Amino acid sequence: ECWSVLEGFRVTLTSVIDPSRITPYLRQCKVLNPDDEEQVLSDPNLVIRKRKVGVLLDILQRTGHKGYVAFLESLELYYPQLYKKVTGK
Amino acid sequence: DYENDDECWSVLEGFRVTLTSVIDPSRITPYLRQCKVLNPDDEEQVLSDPNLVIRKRKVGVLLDILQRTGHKGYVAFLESLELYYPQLYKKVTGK
Ligand SMILES: [Zn+2]
Repeated sequence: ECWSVLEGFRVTLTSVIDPSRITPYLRQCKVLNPDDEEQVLSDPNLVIRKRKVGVLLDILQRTGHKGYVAFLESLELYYPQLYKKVTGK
Repeated sequence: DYENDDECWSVLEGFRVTLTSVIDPSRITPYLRQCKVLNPDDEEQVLSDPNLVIRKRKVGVLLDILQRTGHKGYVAFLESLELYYPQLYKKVTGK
């Protein structure tokens, strides 16, 4: 019954909260599993996702060769076909 | 060294549109943070949602997940507002 209470504030909550600000806390409370945090944080809108990856790349570039290597590592783990594409295998 | 500290990144520039189309950044920012090339601020910047319509959807999805955990999710959610959204915490608690 505690959640049915908050329903009246749903639009205010969904309007103010940036979820990535509180999912790390909620995950540590063990009320969000990794499949949960994925659905919340993923970007199915291509326009939005492109922007965010662009910002990520911009941040990594400022770290120089270190960020480049770490970025390639992440692709080999998580986006293997992309990794081969951009590294020419 | 056709990927030295100065030039490695310019090398990827030709693949930028494809990288930005395929990668879901939340799948790799945890890794990159563990590689120590992303600091917590950086990751908040990448993952944040400046578009209201998008942000609303995500919070709604988050609320539905949390509700499925019952009173434990309610208590955790409220604690997270108290810490990170104190004015919203006041609002929903009547204060
Ligand atoms: Zn309850």
